[PDB]
Amino acid sequence: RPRFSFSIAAREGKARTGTIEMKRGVIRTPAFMPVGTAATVKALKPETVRATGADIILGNTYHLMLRPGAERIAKLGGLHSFMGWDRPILTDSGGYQVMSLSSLTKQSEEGVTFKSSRHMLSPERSIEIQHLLGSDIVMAFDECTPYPATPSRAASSMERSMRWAKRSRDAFDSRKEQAENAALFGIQQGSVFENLRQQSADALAEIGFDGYAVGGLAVGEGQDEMFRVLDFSVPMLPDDKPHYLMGVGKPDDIVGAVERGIDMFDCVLPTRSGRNGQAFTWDGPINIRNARFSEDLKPLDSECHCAVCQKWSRAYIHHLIRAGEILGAMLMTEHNIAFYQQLMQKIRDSISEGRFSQFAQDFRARYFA
Amino acid sequence: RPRFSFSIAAREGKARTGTIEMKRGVIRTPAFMPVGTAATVKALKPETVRATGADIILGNTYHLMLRPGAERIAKLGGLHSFMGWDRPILTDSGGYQVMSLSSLTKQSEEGVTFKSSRHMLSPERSIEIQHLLGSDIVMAFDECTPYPATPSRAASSMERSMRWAKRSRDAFDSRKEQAENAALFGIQQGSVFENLRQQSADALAEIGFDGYAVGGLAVGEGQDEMFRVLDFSVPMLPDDKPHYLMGVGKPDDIVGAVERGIDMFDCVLPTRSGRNGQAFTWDGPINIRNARFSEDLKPLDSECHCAVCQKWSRAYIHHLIRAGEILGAMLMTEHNIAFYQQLMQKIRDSISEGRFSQFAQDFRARYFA
Ligand SMILES: Nc1nc2cc3nc(NCCc4ccccc4)[nH]c3cc2c(=O)[nH]1
Ligand SMILES: Nc1nc2cc3nc(NCCc4ccccc4)[nH]c3cc2c(=O)[nH]1
Ligand SMILES: [Cl-]
Ligand SMILES: [Cl-]
Ligand SMILES: [Zn+2]
Ligand SMILES: [Zn+2]
Repeated sequence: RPRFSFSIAAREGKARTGTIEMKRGVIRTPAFMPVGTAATVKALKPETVRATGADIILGNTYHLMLRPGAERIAKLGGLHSFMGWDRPILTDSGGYQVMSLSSLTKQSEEGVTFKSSRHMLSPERSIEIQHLLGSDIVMAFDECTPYPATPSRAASSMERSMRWAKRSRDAFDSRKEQAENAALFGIQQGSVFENLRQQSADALAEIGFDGYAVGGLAVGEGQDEMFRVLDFSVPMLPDDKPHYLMGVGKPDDIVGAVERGIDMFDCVLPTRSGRNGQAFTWDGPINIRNARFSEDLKPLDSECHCAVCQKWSRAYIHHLIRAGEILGAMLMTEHNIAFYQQLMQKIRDSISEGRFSQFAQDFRARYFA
Repeated sequence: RPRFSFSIAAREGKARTGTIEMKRGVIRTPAFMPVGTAATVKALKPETVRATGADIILGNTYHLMLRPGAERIAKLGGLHSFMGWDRPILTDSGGYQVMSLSSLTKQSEEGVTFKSSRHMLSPERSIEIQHLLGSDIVMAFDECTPYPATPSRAASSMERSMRWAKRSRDAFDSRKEQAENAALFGIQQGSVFENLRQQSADALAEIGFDGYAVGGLAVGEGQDEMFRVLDFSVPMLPDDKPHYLMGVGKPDDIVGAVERGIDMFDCVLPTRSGRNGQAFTWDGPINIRNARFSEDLKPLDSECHCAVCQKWSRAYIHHLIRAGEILGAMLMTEHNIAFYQQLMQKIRDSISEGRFSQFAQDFRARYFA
C-alpha cells in the first residue's frame, strides 16, 4: 500500500471522482468524514462508523492535546489503537478550534498561546502533536480569518498562514517516520477576495502539498457567498491533488461544492443534529420529536439502506428521543451518518456515469419540494 | 414451542438449574433479566443485549402505560415489534413502581389511583395493559409492603395482595389469547414475617400460577435480613415452578439467593452503574473514572469474554466516561450486562456439575479480596 496516491477515475465539469490510496486504507472521493473530536464519533462504535460506509474520520489536534493529551495517546499506542479505528484519520491542526473555543488567546508570528490551563500551538508543535496522534492526513497549522474582514486584514492574515504553511511543511519533512507514512495538506486562505485566494494558492503550490484545503469558509458567509468564492478559488488549486472543503456541510452544500471541484468534506451536522432529533431524508430533514411521528410505522427514510431503517420505526425513535434515551441518539446518529455516506455514494456513481448534473437537479427538486 | 414449560436439569442443595421453554424462546435458569423500563435496555441495541447472553428482558407496566401508552404500543404491533426484541419479555405489574414514583397515590380495595395526569391501576387494568404490551410473562398486580412494617400492617397488606392475586388470575384467564400464549406469576408478600410468608405462599399455591416471585424484598432491609427471609420463604413456594426474586441485585446477592433456591433475577445495577462509571470485575467493582485507570491498557476485566474487553482499554473507557461521551455509557453497559450473564452462566454450569458450593466460595474469596 502506498503512502498517498490520488487517482481521478472520472470527471463531469469541475466534479471529479476517484480514490486516495493510503497505508491504512482506500478513501473513495468525493468523501465525507464523520467527525470524532474527542476520539469518538459520538454515539457510534468504530465498527458502526465503518458499516455506514465511512473510509476515513476526522480528529482534532486542539481537543486531543488537552484531553487526554498527545504524549499520553502516543504512550497508549496512538489514536488508531486508542479508539479502535484502524483506517485513515485526518486531523485538523488546531488553528481554527483554538480561536473558536479558547477563552483567552494571544496571536503572534510564533503561533498562538491560549487558555483551555495555559498552552501553545505553533506550526512545529501542531505537526508534532499530529505525529504523536499518528494521523494519516496531517493539516498545516493555519489562521482562519474571521468573516467579514477588510481586504488588508485578510491579506495580512493569509500571509501569516502561508509562512506557517512553509513551517508546517518543514516540520513534517523533518520527521522521517511521519513523512514516510502520512500525508500533509496545505490550507488556502484569503477570505472572500479573489486576488488573495490566488496569492494563497500560488504560495501553497510553490511549497507543495499532498492535498489542498479551502479554508476560511463556512464561517457565517452563507451558501451563495461560499459558492461564489468556490467558483474562483478551487480552480486555483492543483488539479491533480485532492481538494478539501473544511467544515462543510449540509447535503445541498456538499452537492454544490462537488459541482465546484471539491473532493473531501467533514461536518458535525449529521452527528450533532442526530442527537437533537433531526433526521436527514431524501425529502429533506425531519424532526423526529414532532408529534406527527408518534404513530408512524415507516422508517426514518423510505429508501435508506441503513440498519436503523431496516429495523425500527419513526414511532419508536420518536419515543426514544422524547424520553432522552441514549439508544435514540445512537439510532439517529447511525442513520444520519449512513445517509451522508449514501449521498456520497450517489455522487460518486453519478459522476462515474456522467449523469451528476442530472443527479444534482433531481436531488434538489426532491429535497426541497 | 410450548406456552410455558419449566424443567429442572440439576440441583445442588436448594439451588437448581434448568430451562423455561416459551413460544418466543428458551430461558436458561438461573436467569438474569436486563431491565428495559422505557422500552429500551439503556444504551444497548437489542442485538447487543442478546449478544451478551440475555434470554429475556424486563419491562414495566407503570412506565409504558404513561409513555408511550399501552393502546398505542398495541396499535404499533406490540412491545416486541416496537423495540425490536423478539424473545421473551417479563413485565412487572405496576404495583411497586406506582408507589415508588408517583407524586400522589390513593390506595383502596379496587386498586391504586395516582398522578403521573391522573391514572388508575387495578388487577384487571394491569393484566389488560400487559396483554396490550404482549408480555410473555405477566406479573400479578400486588402491593409491595413498606419496610419496616408492624406484623399487623404487613398482614393486612399481604392479604390485599392475595385478593388481588386471585383477581389477576381471573382477568388473565378471561383473555383467551393471553392465557394461551403467555404465563402468569404470583407474588408472595408478608414482609419479614415467617407466618405471613407462609399464609401468602398457601394462598398463591391454592390459586395456582406458572411461577412465583418473592416480593417485598430489596426494599432497604439489607443482605443479612433478605437472606434470613429467603431461608424460610423460598421453601414455601412450589418446588416445581420457577422462583423469581424481584429487584435483586448485586453479584453476591444473586449468588446467595441462588443458594437459597431462586431461579430468576432483575436489577438496574449493571446498566445504571455502568453509565455512572462502575464496572463489574471478578475482583470486585471498579470505578473507571479513577485517575489510576488513565493509562491502564488492560481491559475492564482480565477474563471477561465480552466484545468491549476484546477491543478497548480501561484507559480509553476512562477517557470516554470523563468526557461524558455516549460511547462510554455504551461500552460500560455492554460489559456490565455481559459480566452479569457470565456470572449466571458460571452459576448454571457449576450447579449442573455439582460444584456450585465451591464456586460460591471461590467467587466470594476473590470478589471481596
Ligand atoms: N484549520 C482550519 N480548520 C477549519 C475548520 C472549519 N470549520 C468550518 N466550518 C464549520 C461550521 C459549522 C459549525 C457547526 C456546525 C456545522 C458547521 N470552517 C472552517 C475553517 C477552517 C480553517 O480555515 N482552517
Ligand atoms: N410487583 C412488585 N415489584 C417489585 C419490584 C421490586 N424491586 C425491588 N428492589 C429494587 C431495589 C433497587 C433499586 C435501585 C437499584 C438497585 C436495586 N424490590 C421489589 C419488590 C417488588 C414487589 O414486591 N412487587
Ligand atoms: Cl458531533
Ligand atoms: Cl438502568
Ligand atoms: Zn436509515
Ligand atoms: Zn467485558
